[PDB]
Amino acid sequence: PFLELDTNLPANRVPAGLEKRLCAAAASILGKPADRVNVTVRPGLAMALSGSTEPCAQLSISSIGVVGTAEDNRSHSAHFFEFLTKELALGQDRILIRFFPLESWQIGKIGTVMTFL
Amino acid sequence: PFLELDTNLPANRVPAGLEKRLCAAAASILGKPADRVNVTVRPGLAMALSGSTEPCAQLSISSIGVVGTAEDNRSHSAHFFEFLTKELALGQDRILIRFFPLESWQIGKIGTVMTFL
Amino acid sequence: PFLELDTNLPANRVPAGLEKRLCAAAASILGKPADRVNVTVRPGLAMALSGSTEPCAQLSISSIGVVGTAEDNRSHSAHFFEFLTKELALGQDRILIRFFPLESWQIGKIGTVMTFL
Ligand code: NA
Ligand code: NA
Ligand code: NA
Ligand code: NA
Ligand code: NA
Ligand code: NA
Repeated sequence: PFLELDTNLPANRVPAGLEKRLCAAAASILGKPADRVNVTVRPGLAMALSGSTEPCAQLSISSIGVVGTAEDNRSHSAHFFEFLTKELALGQDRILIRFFPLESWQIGKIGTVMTFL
Repeated sequence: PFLELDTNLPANRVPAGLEKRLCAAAASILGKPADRVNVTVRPGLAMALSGSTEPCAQLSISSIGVVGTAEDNRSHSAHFFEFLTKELALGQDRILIRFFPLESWQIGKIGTVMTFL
Repeated sequence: PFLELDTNLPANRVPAGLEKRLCAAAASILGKPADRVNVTVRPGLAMALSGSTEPCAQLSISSIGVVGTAEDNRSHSAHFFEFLTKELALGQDRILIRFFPLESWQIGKIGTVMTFL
């Protein structure tokens, strides 16, 4: 899975090690191995969420097969909100998530695409 | 709506308050409330646009229902170019926009997805 | 084409001029002019790739017509991995690429969309 987290919290208000802990969290939530989770955190940005510039965060989650239905994205959302509200000390009104299905031909790995791996 | 703005202008050449003013602009252009607009600005990046590294900016706009047609994206583009050229002191050759329709099952909010809200 | 490169290498470990050289590389690989290539590099991020926080990079490539098949994305992947492993001094295990087809109605340019240009 690919997770991208944008936040207006400065880097020194994003707990040390968050990107590693988000791999373990995404593994348990999405049912994929932690060693296939990719996380990118971009702190210190200028952000408004719901029209407001108080601390907030946006997460994007992309994966093959598991982020394409409303019923399973509802479950994934509940778990990622519990992880992020606690780690970032943010209320649930200050986080949004977007889910993006991917296909094997879209993923470049080791100089080829996943269709051939 | 979700707006993401990447620019190679340093933070001190992005006018104070831009992320808030972009919520008001996106509300009027897209016909959605300012308190449902989310803006992320990422300044100080290394960018080439049309092969050139002079100051530039890229905007991505994602929303349900309103960014899926050429005719209405033409109108949205005209208005967002007027806003960004003036705010960022950039010529129209130095900005590009991408539009991305979203569905309700893709948006995680308050620990569920918008399909159930 | 639009290329976005996220990396946990600090800016001073991303060779000067990379964004310009990536325009020339993408032109030859994708068969589009260098003056229609757009590159965004976001260094200094916090990243885990395959569960590990050692130096790494993620590239996203979006274009009309040329990034929609497994067979041609396999070729594009091979060439972009050769360019990035050498430029960033990274092993092939430390880079991933995602490919995203775009349509003309999604691209805002000069205050309109590409459908009308
Ligand atoms: Na993602
Ligand atoms: Na889940
Ligand atoms: Na967007
Ligand atoms: Na409009
Ligand atoms: Na891209
Ligand atoms: Na190629």
